[PDB]
Amino acid sequence: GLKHPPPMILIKNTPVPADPPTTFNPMPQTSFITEYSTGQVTVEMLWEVQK
Amino acid sequence: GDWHCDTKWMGDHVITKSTRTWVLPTYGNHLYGPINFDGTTGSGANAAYAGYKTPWGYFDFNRFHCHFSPRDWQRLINNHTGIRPKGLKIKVFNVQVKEVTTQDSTKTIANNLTSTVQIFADENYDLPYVLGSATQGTFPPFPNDVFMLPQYAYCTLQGNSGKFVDRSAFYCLEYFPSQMLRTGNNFEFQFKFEEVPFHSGWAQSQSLDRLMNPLLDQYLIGDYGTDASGNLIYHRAGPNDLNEFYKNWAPAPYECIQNINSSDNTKNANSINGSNSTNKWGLQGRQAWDAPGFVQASTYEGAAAGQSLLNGVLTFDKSSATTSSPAATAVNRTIEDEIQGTNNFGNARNNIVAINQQTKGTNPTTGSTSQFETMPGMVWSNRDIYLQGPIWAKIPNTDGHFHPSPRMGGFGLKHPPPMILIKNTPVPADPPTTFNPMPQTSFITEYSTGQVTVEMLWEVQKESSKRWNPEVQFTSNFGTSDPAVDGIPFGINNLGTYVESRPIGTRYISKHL
Amino acid sequence: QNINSSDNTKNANSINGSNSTNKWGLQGRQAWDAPGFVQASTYEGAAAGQSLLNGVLTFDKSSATTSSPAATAVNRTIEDEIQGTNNFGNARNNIVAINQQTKGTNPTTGSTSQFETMPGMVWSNRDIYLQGPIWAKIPNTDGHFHPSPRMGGF
Amino acid sequence: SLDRLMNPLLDQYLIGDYGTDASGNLIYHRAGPNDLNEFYKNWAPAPYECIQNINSSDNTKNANSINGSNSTNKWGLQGRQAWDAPGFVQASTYEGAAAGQS
Amino acid sequence: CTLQGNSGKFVDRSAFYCLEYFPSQMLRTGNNFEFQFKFEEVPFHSGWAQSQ
Amino acid sequence: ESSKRWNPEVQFTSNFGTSDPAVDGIPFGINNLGTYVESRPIGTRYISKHL
Amino acid sequence: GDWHCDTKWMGDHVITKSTRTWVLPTYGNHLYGPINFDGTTGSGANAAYAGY
Amino acid sequence: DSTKTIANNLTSTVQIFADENYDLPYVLGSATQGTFPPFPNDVFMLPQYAY
Amino acid sequence: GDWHCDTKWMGDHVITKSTRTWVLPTYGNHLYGPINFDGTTGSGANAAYAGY
Repeated sequence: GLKHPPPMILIKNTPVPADPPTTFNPMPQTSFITEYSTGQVTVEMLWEVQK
Repeated sequence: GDWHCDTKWMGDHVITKSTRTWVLPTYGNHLYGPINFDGTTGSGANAAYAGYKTPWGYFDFNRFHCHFSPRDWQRLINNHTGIRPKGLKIKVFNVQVKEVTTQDSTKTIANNLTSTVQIFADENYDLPYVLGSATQGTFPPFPNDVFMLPQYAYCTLQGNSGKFVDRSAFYCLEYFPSQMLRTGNNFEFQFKFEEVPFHSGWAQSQSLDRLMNPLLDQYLIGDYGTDASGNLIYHRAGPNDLNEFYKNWAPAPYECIQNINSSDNTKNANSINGSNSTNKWGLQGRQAWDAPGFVQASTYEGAAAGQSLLNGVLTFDKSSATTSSPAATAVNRTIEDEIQGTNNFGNARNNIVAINQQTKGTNPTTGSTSQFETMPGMVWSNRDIYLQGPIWAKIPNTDGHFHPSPRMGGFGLKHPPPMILIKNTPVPADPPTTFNPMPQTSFITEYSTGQVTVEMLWEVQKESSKRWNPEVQFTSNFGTSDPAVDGIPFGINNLGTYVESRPIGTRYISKHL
Repeated sequence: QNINSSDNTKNANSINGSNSTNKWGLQGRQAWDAPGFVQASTYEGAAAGQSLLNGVLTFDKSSATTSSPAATAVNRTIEDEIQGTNNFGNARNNIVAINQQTKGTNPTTGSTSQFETMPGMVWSNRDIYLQGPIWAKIPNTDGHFHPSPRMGGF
Repeated sequence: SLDRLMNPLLDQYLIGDYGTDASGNLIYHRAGPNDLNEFYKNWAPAPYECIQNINSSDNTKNANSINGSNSTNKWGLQGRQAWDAPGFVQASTYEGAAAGQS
Repeated sequence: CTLQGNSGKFVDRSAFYCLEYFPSQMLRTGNNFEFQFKFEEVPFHSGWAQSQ
Repeated sequence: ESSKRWNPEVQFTSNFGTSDPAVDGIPFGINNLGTYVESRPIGTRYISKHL
Repeated sequence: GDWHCDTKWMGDHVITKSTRTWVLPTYGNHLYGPINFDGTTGSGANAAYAGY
Repeated sequence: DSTKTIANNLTSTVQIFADENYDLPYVLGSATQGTFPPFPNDVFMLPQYAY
Repeated sequence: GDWHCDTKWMGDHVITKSTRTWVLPTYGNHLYGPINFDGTTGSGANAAYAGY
C-alpha cells in the first residue's frame, strides 16, 4: 500500500489531418490519416531483500 | 517543440498557455483577385463592397476561451475584481507539407521534406487590420480540435455599385520580408501590451440616485412651484422624498433602443421586421446597423422575466456552427443587469426636459426624449467581457475619439497584437521543354499543417471587500445529465462535440459606488 | 424652465414644481436633475429677478428644520458671471437644419431644446460659495466625462 | 470606411436579432458576406448637427431665392444669436454624389 | 442605502456592513485621536468673472 | 486548491429571491427586531476531488 | 537505445531490468465520449456506472 | 482495393507524459488486463484509458 | 487597549481577530455547593449525577 504510487504514464498518437477543402470552413476537421505507433520500453527496479 | 496548454496562478498575475493543431490549404489557386458586390442579389445598396482576396491565411486567437478553460475562468471571476493583458508570445512549429495525388478513384498523400511555408508578422500595421471584427476562424475552445486557418481578404474605399476609385489600395503580400519554414524550423514572436486600465470585474451594489444618507435632510432648498398669485414656493428635501435631492452626478447617456422579450412571446408584437426596427448610422450615403451600440442595461430588478433589448446584447453559439438561422435552443444570450446602478434601461426613454418658456398666461410644459447625449457630470460603465467574447480591438487611426472602449467589449489598443500571415510556397509542375515567356499556371497540389502555442501574461486584482454577508458566486447548477444523450455541461457530448452550456460574464463580486 | 424670484407678475399661476423640473430615469424610476449642468441663470439686459427653476443653489440664512421656509429666510444664488461662455438656461435658441433642400422645396430650420457636447465647445463650471460644499467623491466607474461635481467644488 | 473594416469573406460568431415570427417568437440571423451592413461593430462615426446642403456648380439643384442668414446654423449667447460656421467639420461631398455638392 | 428591488425590498446583491468589524481605537478622558490627509492634484477653481 | 478538472465546480453562493426589510432583513444579518440570524448551515466541503 | 532484460543480485538488494515491444493504435477516432450503463441488459442496478 | 500497404513516417510524433501530481483518476491497482507480458519476446497492445 | 475584529489572508495562512464585551455576575453568593440529582423527578436513574 502506497500513499504515492508509481504515477501513470500516458501516451497517444498525435492526430494528422487529411487534405482540407480549398474553401474555408469554420467547423472542426474530422478527416485524419490512418496511423499507429510502436516502440520499445525498458523498466528497471531496485529491490531490497532480507537474507 | 512540446505540448503545453496550462495555467499558472502567481499572486497578482497569471500565465496561460495553450497548444493547437492547424491545417492550411492552398487558397485561390495561388492567385489574387478583385471582389465586389453591387448589392442587388443581396440586401441592397447598403450591402455593396469592393476589395481583394489573397492566397494567404492567418492566425486569430482573439477570444477568451482560447486561453481559459471554464474551470480557470471560474477561478478568475469569483476571486478577482479586474484583469488586463500584459504580454504575449507565439510559436509555430512542427510544420509538415503534404502532396496530394489522385489516380482514378483513390487518393494518396505523401510527405515532402524540402518544401516550405512562408510566415511573417506585420509589425508596422501596414496591412488593413481585419482582426477585431468578431468573425469566425479563431482557435477552438477545446484543445483537441483541428481547425482551418481562414483566407485573408480586405475591403477598400468604394464608389457607387461597389466600384474602385482613385484612392483604392492594392497590396502585394510578397512585397513583405518573410521567413521560409521547412520541417525542423520554427517561428517565434514576442509582444508587449501598452498600458490599459483594468476591466471592472464587479457588479454595482448601489444606485446613483440613492448615494445619500437616508436619515437626513439637505441644507439646500428646492423650488416647489408657485402659488395662486405667482409667488415662488420653497421646499426642503428629506427622507419622505429622496428623488428630489440635489445631486452631484448623473447617469449614462443613451440612444433609445427597442425592447424585445426573449423568453415570453406574449410580450412581443407579431411579425416584427428586425432590420427595420434596429438603430442605424449613415456613412457615404448608405446605412449600417449600430449594434450592440453603447451599452445600456438590458433588464433591471423588478422587470418582467426575459426582458431584453433588440440587437442590444451579445449572443453566442453553444457549439461552432455554420447555420444562418440558428434555433433559440442553440444559442447563449447574454444579460447585462450588473450595470443597472449607473446605466439606465435601454428602452426607458424617461428623461424629461423643458420644451417652452413660461410666462403669466402660458403654463410650463415638458417632454420625454429618445436621445440624451453626453453632458458634463455623467458617469457610466462599460460592457462586460465574456468567456466567449473578444479580447481586444484596434482603435481606428484618427484625429479624435471619445472614450475609446470598444462597444462589443474588451480592450481598445493603439497597437494591438499584429497579424501573423502564412501561406504555402507554390511548387510548379513539369514545364514544357521549349521556352515560353508566359507565367506558369500548373502547380503541385499540396497543403500544410502544424502546431501553434500561445502564451499570455495577465495582471489581476484580488478582492478586498468588507461586507458581512456572503456574496453571489458562479457555480455549476444542473439537476442531472444523461451520459447517453448529453454528457457533462462544458464537456464532450455523445457525438464527440464540445458544448458551451451557458454564457459567463466577469461580474459577480459586488462593490458600492 | 425659467422662474422669476422677485416679481410675481412674470410667473404663471399655480406651477407644480415637481411636474416642471428636469428628470433622469434609472432602474424604472425617476429622480430630479438638479441643479443640473450649470447654465447662466440671468444675463445683462434681462428682467430683474430672472432665474431658473431648480437651476441654482439656495441656502438658509440660519440653521433651520423648516420644510417650507419663507422667501425672507433664504439666500438664493445668482450665476451671471459665466454669461460669456454659458447660454441662458431657458433660451433654447440654437438653430439647425431640419430638411434637405432641392429646387422646388425650400430650406427649413428649427430651434432645439437639447444641444449636447460637440468638439470645439468651451464652458465654465458652477461657482463655489461660502455656504456651499467643498468636495465630492467621484463615483467608481469605467467612465466619466469632465468629473466636476454639479453642485460645485472639487 | 468605418463600416467596411471586416474581412469580407467571413461570417461572425455573434448572432443578431432578425425579428419575431407570427406568434411573437424571436428569430435569429447570422451576418455574413451577403449583408455586411448588419455586422456588429466596435466603432461608430462622427457626431453631427445637421447643416443644409448647397450646390456650387449647378443651379438646377438649388432652390430659388434662398436667404442664407435664415437658413444657417446658429448658437445663442446673452440673448442674441451668432452664426455657427463652418461648424464641426462634416463631409461636404462623397463619392457618387452629384457634381458640385457642398 | 443599498441596492433595491420593487417596493424597497432587498435583493441578492444588497450589502450589510458591521462597523465593529473594523479596527478602531478606544478613547478615555486624556486620550486623543489624530489623522492626517493629503489631497490629490486638482486644478484651481476659477475665481474670476468673464469680461468678454 | 490545485484541481485540474475541465468543467466548473460547485461553490457556496448567496441565493434567495427577495427579503422584506420590514419583516426580515438581509440573510446573515440583523432582522427588524435587532436580532442576528444565521440563515442556513454551512459546511466546508464544496470543491471536489477524486479518490 | 539497447536491449537489457536481466537481473543482478547484490548482497541485501537486487536489480531487475526488462525490455518489451509495444504497439499503440488510434483509439476512439481521436474523440472523447461519455459512457454509461444503467444495468438492465447486464446484472442489474448494482452494475450501473458513468464515466468517460 | 483488397491490398493494404504500410509506410513509415519520420516526421510524425507521439505525445507522452507522466502524471506526477496524481491529478487524474488512478486506474492502476484494480488488477485489470494490459500489463507487460511475462515472456519477453511477446508484443502487446497498450490499453485505452478510461475512468 | 483597542478594538480589532478583523481577518488577514496571507498565502498559506490566515489570522483572525475579534473583540467582544463580557459581563460577570457574582455567582453562588461567594459559596461552593454540592449538587446531585437522583433521577426521579427527571428522566430516571440514567439521569443521575453528583458534583460541585
